Amino acid sequence: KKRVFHFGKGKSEGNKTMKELLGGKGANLAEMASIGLSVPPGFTVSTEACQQYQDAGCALPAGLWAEIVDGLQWVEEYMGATLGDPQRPLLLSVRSGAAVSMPGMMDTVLNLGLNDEVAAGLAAKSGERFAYDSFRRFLDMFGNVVMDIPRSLFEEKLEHMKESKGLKNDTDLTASDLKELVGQYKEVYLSAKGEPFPSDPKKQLELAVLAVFNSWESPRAKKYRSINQITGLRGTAVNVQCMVFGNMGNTSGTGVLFTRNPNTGEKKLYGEFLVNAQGEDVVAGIRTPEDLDAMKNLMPQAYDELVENCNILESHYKEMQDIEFTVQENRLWMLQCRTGKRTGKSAVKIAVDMVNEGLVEPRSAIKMVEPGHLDQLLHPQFENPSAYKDQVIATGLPASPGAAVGQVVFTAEDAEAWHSQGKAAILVRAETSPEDVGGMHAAVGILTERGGMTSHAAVVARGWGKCCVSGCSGIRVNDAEKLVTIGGHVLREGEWLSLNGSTGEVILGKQPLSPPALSGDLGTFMAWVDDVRKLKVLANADTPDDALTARNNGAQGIGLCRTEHMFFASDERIKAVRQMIMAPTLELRQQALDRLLPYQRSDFEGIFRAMDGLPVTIRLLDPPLHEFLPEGNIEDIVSELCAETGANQEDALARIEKLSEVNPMLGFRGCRLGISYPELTEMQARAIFEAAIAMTNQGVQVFPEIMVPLVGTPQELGHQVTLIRQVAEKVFANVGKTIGYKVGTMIEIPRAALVADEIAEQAEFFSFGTNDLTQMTFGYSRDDVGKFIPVYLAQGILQHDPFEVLDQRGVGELVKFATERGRKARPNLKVGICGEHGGEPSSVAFFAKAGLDYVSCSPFRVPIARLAAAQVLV
Amino acid sequence: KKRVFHFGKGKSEGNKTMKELLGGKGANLAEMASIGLSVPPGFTVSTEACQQYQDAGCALPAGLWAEIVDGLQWVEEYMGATLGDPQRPLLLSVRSGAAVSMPGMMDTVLNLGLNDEVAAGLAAKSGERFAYDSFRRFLDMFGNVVMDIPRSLFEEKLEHMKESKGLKNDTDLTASDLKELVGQYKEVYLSAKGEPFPSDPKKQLELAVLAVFNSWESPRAKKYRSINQITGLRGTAVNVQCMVFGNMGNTSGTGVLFTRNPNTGEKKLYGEFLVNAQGEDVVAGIRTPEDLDAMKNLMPQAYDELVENCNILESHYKEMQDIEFTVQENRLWMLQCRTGKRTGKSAVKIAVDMVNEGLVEPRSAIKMVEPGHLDQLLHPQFENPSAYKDQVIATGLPASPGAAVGQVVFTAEDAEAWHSQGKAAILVRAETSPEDVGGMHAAVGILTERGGMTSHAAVVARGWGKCCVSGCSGIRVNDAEKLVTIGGHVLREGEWLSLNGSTGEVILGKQPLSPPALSGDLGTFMAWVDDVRKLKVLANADTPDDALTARNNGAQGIGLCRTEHMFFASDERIKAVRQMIMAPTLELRQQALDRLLPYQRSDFEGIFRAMDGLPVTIRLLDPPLHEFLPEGNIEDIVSELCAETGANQEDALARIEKLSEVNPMLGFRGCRLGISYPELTEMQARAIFEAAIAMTNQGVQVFPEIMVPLVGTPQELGHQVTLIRQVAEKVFANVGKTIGYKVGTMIEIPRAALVADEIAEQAEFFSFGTNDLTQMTFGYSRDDVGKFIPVYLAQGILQHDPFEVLDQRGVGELVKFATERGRKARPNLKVGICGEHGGEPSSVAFFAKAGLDYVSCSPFRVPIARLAAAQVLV
Ligand SMILES: [Mg+2]
Ligand SMILES: [Mg+2]
Repeated sequence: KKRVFHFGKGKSEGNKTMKELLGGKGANLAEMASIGLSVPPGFTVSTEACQQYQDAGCALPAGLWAEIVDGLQWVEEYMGATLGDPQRPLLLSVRSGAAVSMPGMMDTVLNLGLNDEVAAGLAAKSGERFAYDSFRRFLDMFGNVVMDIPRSLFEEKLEHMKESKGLKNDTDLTASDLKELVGQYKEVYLSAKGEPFPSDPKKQLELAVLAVFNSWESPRAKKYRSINQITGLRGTAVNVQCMVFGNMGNTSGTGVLFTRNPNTGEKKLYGEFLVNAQGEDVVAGIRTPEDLDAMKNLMPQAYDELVENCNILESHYKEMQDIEFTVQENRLWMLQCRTGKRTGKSAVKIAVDMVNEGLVEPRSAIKMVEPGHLDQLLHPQFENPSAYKDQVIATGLPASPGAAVGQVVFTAEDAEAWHSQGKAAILVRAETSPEDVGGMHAAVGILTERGGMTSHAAVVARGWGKCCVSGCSGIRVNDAEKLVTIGGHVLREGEWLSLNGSTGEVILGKQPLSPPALSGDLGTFMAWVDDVRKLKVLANADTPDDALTARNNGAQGIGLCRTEHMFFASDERIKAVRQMIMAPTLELRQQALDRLLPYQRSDFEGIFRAMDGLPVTIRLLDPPLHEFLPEGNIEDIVSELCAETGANQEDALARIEKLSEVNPMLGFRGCRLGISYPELTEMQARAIFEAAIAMTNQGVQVFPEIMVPLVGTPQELGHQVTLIRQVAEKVFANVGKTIGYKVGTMIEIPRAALVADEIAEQAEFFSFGTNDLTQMTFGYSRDDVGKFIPVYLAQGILQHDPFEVLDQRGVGELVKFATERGRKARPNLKVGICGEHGGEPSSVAFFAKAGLDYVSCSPFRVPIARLAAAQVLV
Repeated sequence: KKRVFHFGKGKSEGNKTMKELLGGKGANLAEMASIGLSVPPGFTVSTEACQQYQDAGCALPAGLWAEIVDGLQWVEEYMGATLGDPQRPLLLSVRSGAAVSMPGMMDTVLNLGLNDEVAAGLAAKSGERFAYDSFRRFLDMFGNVVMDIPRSLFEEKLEHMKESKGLKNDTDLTASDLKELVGQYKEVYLSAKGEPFPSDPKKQLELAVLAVFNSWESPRAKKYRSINQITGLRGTAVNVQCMVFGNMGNTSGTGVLFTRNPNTGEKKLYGEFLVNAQGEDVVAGIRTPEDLDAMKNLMPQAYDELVENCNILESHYKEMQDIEFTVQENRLWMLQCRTGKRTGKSAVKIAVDMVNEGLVEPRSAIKMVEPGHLDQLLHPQFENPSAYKDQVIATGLPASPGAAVGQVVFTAEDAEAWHSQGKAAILVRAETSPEDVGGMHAAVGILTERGGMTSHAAVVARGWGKCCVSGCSGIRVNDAEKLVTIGGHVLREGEWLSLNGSTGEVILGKQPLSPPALSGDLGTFMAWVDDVRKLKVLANADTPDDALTARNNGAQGIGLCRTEHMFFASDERIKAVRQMIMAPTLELRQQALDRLLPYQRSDFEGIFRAMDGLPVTIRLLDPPLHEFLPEGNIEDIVSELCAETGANQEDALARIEKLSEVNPMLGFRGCRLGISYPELTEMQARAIFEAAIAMTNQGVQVFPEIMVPLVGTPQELGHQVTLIRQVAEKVFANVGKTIGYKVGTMIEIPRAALVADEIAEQAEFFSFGTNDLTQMTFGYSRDDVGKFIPVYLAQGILQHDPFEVLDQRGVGELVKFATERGRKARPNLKVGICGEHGGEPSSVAFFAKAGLDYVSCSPFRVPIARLAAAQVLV
């Protein structure tokens, strides 16, 4: 067969590889039939037949029809039913389908082959009500999709019926009413077309075939191929398959199931069956489905076939399946099959079980768990979330995934108090500012009134993998009365509240939180992931606790420890930085600097203790100094600064003005500051090495790395590196001990990428700051472009927000260029990236292909990065 | 001669091309002697002799000394004087000199060959006072430079003399005192060295030679060659030349002159002569020089030789010369010669005259006028600035070159009032802000108290080529009493004041301003410049007047007309922009937009009228909208906004907050704004084409070009270009006429350079915004990096400020890449640059070599750009 290919259980003319000719659906049907699946018989008319059709002036090419007839006879012989025969009726389904997804194609046409006589022959076992209802629908469907008759013309007839009979829910019409409606519908053909409904089944088929071919040249189909650049294709195929029913007595039925539990992964058929009826019934309230056992009970012969079909599906497709099947008088029929959707929990278990069952190897199992699946297992989740549907009192934005349960509080201070007592608090505030960070961190969940997916609470919460429901308009926080009205409900300080950051749901009361996992499957799965990936995955952390959390998540070290964050850790430390900034003499400045030394030395010791055995990369002071000044009205900033440092009103104002900048992103900061005030870098370097030594003397293994930020020339880097090495030697001489360490730089200035070869002579490693690199490369001030990014995305100007998904064409090109030039100068140059791009799958895949050595992201994104670093190689 | 080369008038063993062996000075001596110049006889010991010396363990290589003796005998025979002979004495000068400039080399040693007897033989015609004084100095010089004897040891003897005699100005010592001092100095040799001063002339020479060779390996010489990467050189040469005197009677003398007037260029010897004496005398107050005629009078034979020497110098070196000469008993001797420094006025005249005299061709004349020379002729200048030395009452920073004379005023408003009456005003203010721009522009000169070379007044003033003296600390402006105290002096409103922006001088009264030129030489010179250059030079102008000024300066069009500047032109226009911004409904917004239309349409008509015949490139709204908001306390900004627009306090504050940004350089501006509010670009495009048509109907030739700013993708550009073309066609259809025009883009985002090929499919021209490109490439916020650039420059981290001198290695690489990729996509793509780099010589040279089509700079920088665009090809 060259233009028409039939198929059936264990028989098919085409095979799974003919996506071009048979089309995706046609090729898959051949595949399904070829492996022994109980698929109803049918045939496919090649895409080549469509092309010949279009060229011949949209006319049916010579010989084709002869083949189509050849194919149906085979189907008729296979089924033991003939087209247009009331005693042994054969109804057909006609579907389109090209090689790739394609809109504007003819919609599916069911029950083709009906007429007055066949309709009565169908009412025989399936009943009059259904037979004539199907006939009414078919006349409409076939009439509109094949004969191009407006739907309104038919509904125009049906409405009058119930408008006179007295109903609106068609499920109320009778067999005779439908018979009468069949008569009215046929008049529509005569009125609109000028000729009667084609009662000859073969005429229907022919018109259906031509309609599908014609569908290829539909407006939407053409637009898509020109508004989504495509070519070659050559046309669409037509899939004709025999119809089957489950309403032909108590020996028939329809059902749906997953070859495995989509929620837990348990290896057991999960679904439901409906005896003597079809899917429609349920939707109306006409019928209520049972569980699969009813099928094993009433139809053991068909059930056994269902099990063999399921094992064959998993055995051949190597994947859990979601299927739709029908049992027609003890005979099982496999209709639609597709990879089953599932929870992360289910995804990991199924992947591991299939490896243990010897169905697939690790390399393939890795592709069975999507980043989205793995992320569900990284945050807390509710046991039975369905049981709280009535307790839900509001829905806000799902700013940050995960379930949280705790007592409501209204200040960062109170969330901190709760945390200090080892208790769970839900911080509820109008919106958050950098002043609530401590409390936001202390709470188990955050709920705000204003702000969207990019508000302060959402962003910060996502960075910690902490549950957060944002922009929940239906809430009013009464700071003064210690209460919050949520959806008219009043919650007072101390009462329990639940939050689902994945849905944005605000649940009243304390819902159960799913107990921790004991399976061991995630551990097994992740071991295969770690075996396959070449990229190392590090974490960005600034405190001992985050370092520990990163390690428990599998981080191989810390790629970015931000020293400025360490000073923002407490009011006392911030005040200390301010004292240094306001110091009126060099003696008090050094005195203030010395205080910064213990803080730093102390924090690194704890960080080094937590990362015992792993490299820890510390970045020097990054922000401009004004970021350490209090915020608010100039009057209050001055008042506060004088009270905290001793400066008088005059010098306080002068200094604030001197530290003010027009574009703080690109001013007096980073190495520019460490170069102009070398004592700053000497202080931090001193703290790093003394902490490193002190821990090494306690048996801790320390691999310190110092990163110089915002370098644009090799001279800036060489200056800081020289300073760092001089301090290293002094400290090692004073302590009488020496340890290894590396000095490197953050590559975030476009110029640094351009002169990367020279910068590599001074740097032992490259740490890409793609966030800032993107800012400078796009000339985008992330804090301010939010005002037009949405417009750019909606108008097709941007495909993705460059700050979330690495811009491979632009920013990525500078990343590749810098990596190549740096490595030519220093062959063993370690190159990596630190930032959210280091935790975003498509970006991680790019970094892997670009040849980087590692990525570094937030502690809870680490497992996601690991997963993505493996999948790109598989 | 292989290691020693003699030379004299018309005789030389070496030639001008042996810079390697003879060294720069040695080769030039050979050249001078080779063309017939009356240079005293001498010889040069090759740099190869020095290398042999160093290798032989700093020992004199075999045969060398024999040659040195051979050379002096020749010199002795040439002069008819012998070394170490009191009756016919021969004194020598010993100088070092490698192939290239080299510090740490032996300092010049004069009068070598002296001793007791020769000293007396010298007192014969030159006198006792001089002979013994020279002997005292030589003992010290030779002793310190050749014998390494501390100077302190000698001054230690001289001081005691006057300390006992009773003087401090050596010019007071007598012949006998010096004779006695000669005795004391010789004791120093015995005390410090352990042996007496070498009285044998040949011993002196030998030691002198070795000292010079040794000088090559001096600390400073080595540092320079290692702290200024150099190699190959191979050593230094030694130049020995016969000494000559002009104090041997009234038949001798010394003089200096320029072969042409260094101030005006007049082709006449300009200098002075001193009869029977040497240069020293003048410095002490011992003698006062006459004019050159005294020489022609008293020594016609020598004068005639001087004229032939001068003609030979200009004829061979093709350049005006500054020389030092000595007449020893009727015999003329040419000592030092070098290209003469001169004013711009002189530079242009000399260059043109040498072409007319047939001495040089245009291509060479072009190199005779430096940018610095040409700039002097582009601004107003004082006639006789020396005559005002007593009227100078203060000196501030020379923020902007040019002379200005006008009446003192203290407000921008008053300078504007003065300008409106066609009168000259000098605006005197503490410092300036963007609010004084109108008055600053109206004044003929600006004087501020605070601020340096980068203050607001300095920057703006330089942009207009307007005279400005900045940071003049010695002034206090009494706004309330309409007066200013300058250096204790009181100047009241209306009194005359003069300013020299080139020196920073504040002159009391009204000094004469040099009358305009009538020569025609600058016109001639510039015609050769324009013939040679390939790059076109355009001007950046936003008003009809600046467009006219640009044209009078030779601009070939306007490469950048900034539309936002047009709105900042008056309070009324600014208020109109604010009304658009605060409009509460779309109807009032369009109403406000329409008002912006006449303003725009009106200004372009005037600009098009002024550039009749030349292309005019207009850039769409560039700044973020908040730049159009009033400045000050938030309370006043709101009050003012409500009063001017009708908004209430609530909506005013909300909108200000919404327009606020963290980094205004990279926010919601440029095409981002024109894309999100298309009506803005439709309004400006409409104004452009209607103005273009309206002028075309009046006989004006208009070549409008529209530039889209801040593009980072081809999609942003395509969106704006589509809008611009739709408006073009509507306007042409409404008016019933069509004209040509181009649409292009400003390339200033690094990413734009990376995807330049795609952007060229939409753009017909590329306009590089290197200022912003530099900002984003370096990650430098020009407004804020001033705080550490000075440190970077002093520590060698940066060679130049990237905003003043194009960073060829980094920014330039993106410029080359964008140009090449853009042109591959659109072969005839016009590529240029707009900004101060377009007026900076080294930057313009780079742009020319990079293949750009044009540069565009400020109106008064246009001639400088033209000049630089020619010199890089010559
Ligand atoms: Mg950064
Ligand atoms: Mg710009």
